[PDB]
Amino acid sequence: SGFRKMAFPSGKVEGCMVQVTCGTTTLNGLWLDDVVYCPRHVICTSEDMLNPNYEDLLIRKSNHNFLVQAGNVQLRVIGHSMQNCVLKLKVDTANPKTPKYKFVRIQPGQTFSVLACYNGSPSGVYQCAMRPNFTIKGSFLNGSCGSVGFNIDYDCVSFCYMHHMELPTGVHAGTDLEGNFYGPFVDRQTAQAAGTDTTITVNVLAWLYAAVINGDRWFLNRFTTTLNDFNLVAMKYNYEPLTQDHVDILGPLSAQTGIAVLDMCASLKELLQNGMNGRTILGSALLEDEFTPFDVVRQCSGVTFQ
Amino acid sequence: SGFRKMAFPSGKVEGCMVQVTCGTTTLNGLWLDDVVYCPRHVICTSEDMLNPNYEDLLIRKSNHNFLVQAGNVQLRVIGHSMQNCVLKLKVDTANPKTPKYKFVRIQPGQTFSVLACYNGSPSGVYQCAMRPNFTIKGSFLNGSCGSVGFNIDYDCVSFCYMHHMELPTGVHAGTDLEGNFYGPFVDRQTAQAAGTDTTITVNVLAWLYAAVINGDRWFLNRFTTTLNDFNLVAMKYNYEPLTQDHVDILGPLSAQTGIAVLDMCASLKELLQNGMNGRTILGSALLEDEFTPFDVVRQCSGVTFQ
Ligand SMILES: */C(=C/C(=O)N1CCN(CC2CCN(c3cc4c(cc3F)C(=O)N([C@@H]3CCC(=O)NC3=O)C4=O)CC2)CC1)[C@H](C[C@H]1CCNC1=O)NC(=O)[C@@H](CC(C)C)NC(=O)OCc1ccccc1
Ligand SMILES: */C(=C/C(=O)N1CCN(CC2CCN(c3cc4c(cc3F)C(=O)N([C@@H]3CCC(=O)NC3=O)C4=O)CC2)CC1)[C@H](C[C@H]1CCNC1=O)NC(=O)[C@@H](CC(C)C)NC(=O)OCc1ccccc1
Repeated sequence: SGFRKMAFPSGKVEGCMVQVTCGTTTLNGLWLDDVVYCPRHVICTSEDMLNPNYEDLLIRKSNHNFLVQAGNVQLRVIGHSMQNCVLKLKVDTANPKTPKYKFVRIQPGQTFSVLACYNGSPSGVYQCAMRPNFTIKGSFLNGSCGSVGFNIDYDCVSFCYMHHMELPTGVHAGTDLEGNFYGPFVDRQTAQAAGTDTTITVNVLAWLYAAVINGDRWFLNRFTTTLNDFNLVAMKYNYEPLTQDHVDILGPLSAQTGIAVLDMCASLKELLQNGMNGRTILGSALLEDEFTPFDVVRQCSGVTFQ
Repeated sequence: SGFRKMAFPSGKVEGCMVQVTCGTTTLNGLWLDDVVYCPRHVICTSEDMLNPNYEDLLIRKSNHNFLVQAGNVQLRVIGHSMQNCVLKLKVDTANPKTPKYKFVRIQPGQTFSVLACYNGSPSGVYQCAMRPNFTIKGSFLNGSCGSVGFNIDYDCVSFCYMHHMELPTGVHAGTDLEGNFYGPFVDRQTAQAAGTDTTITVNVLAWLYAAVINGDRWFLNRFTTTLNDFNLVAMKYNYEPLTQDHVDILGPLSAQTGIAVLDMCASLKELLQNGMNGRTILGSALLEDEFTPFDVVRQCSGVTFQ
């Protein structure tokens, strides 16, 4: 038993990380087949980043202005092009460790693993949710851009995130692997607001179910509620509104624990209105919203990867 | 910026995981050079585990009673022996993906990465501390035994943990890779007590320093204290007593933040005595003790692995 924030094994993605240098900027790139993907802002100087004209900047760059290194081997760059906010560097060699993979654009509230890298060398792995406001709360230092996020379905890596920025609030922003930002952000060093950060209500409910499965139960009260009633309390606390879709997704956990979803809502409502009274749930003193229903089922069925 | 519980990249350890079956029990083994390490209780039936005589049980087992599988390839077992609570299975093939590695026995309060596995297939990676009472709080289901914990120093994997058991309190227990349990536990299905679980005071202080580095500062008060004075307050809250060794270890963070360690102690003391007043620190509503001074420095310097 027990329940922890857990990242996917990172082996398949480690084999795809490289170092991309242009001028004096170095960051990470993702090397799949004969293409290297990295943030287009590799082409910027510190001065450029205040207000870049990427199209004009890229025009000054040739294939040979891009240095790609895998360990100690230099890849030859035979083509380059800008897709939205990502630069695509064509090389003369297919990565012999390319896993089976997809590019996917994930939905708010979904989770994924980040392999944080510096100089194209993996540093560490942690779990992130795409928050409702299209930021993540990660751990990113200078040189970490180009680090990716991903999910694995058995042997298929689904890439969903590439790291580009930190906002003034200290949270993080980035693109899918087609170079389209999550959220209303742009790859420019200017003040940018993410909206109000709402809580992923369905995720909190899954975690409460997880808690019940791991024997955490003080919080289970004797009330039930309605979808509309709970949601009037959700909005007050900046919780995402709950839908029958969400109820159905929680269906397996509800069916396993024997707790109707609307009963768990009633218990969550009282949690929201009365706080935790200095207690903890699965080892936390606040309500956790970065575990999907899938994340908890995974960790109750013992799904493995190959 | 930002600060997260982060596991080491798991690629080098993934290549060492195999499946070990004996009779009808299946669990994980670690395949390094031409040896496979796994918990000796692979040789037990469900009935055996109530009171096993391992020596008598092992006597009935031959080399051929052990099935070792790497993916779909069966390794041939040419020798077996019991070292403490681990079984060592000699095979006719050296693992071609054996990384550089060490066996180390870690100290209480230190941290390490767990690669949770089932059927010799990696499932996920998370970070654990060897608590002062020699348990860990992990996420382990049936079939997860033989999963290992490790640290990486650049290219060297230091193996320090193999998973064996869950205690009645829901926490986890296991051995070093020489098969010696951490703590007073035995590989038998009987009620076993870990003592009082104390908090790793030095770790909490490192995390408070991390918080300061990431801009969390309400908790910084105007008091200082003495080592003996703080420790009189530590013991009351079941905190580990703080020593000049601990002070020195925090020296780099103290020197970077400009906060004397004893000032941080005074702030921690008031945190302990007055609680958090519904506030949070680095996104948590309680005091975190599973980040070592090394874990926070790592995440402030951007150390990478190769
Ligand atoms: C992600 C990636 C990124 O693009 N950068 C760019 C800046 N930086 C690299 C710096 C490092 C210092 N510097 C420099 C570097 C190098 C040399 C000289 C030099 F002056 C140099 O010679 N070399 C190599 C190696 C060293 C050497 O000796 N010889 C060489 O030839 C150098 O490498 C200039 C370049 C790294 C970051 C970040 C992600 C941030 C969030 C997470 N933490 C972050 O910093 N950059 C951005 O996000 C940035 C994108 C722009 C809009 C284009 N925006 C941003 O987030 O800014 C706000 C911010 C920044 C930091 C913290 C908080 C907020
Ligand atoms: C770690 C490892 C471990 O050794 N075990 C042993 C028991 N279990 C395997 C079971 C599973 C059910 N069962 C069985 C298995 C298989 C077949 C038939 C069958 F009846 C079978 O035919 N096969 C294969 C595959 C299936 C098939 O169709 N054909 C085959 O041939 C089978 O595999 C009997 C064997 C898995 C666990 C755990 C770690 C615990 C902590 C973390 N979660 C845990 O469960 N075991 C222990 O820790 C245990 C060690 C003993 C002291 C020796 N002690 C313990 O923790 O017990 C208390 C406890 C247990 C669970 C939860 C909480 C507390």
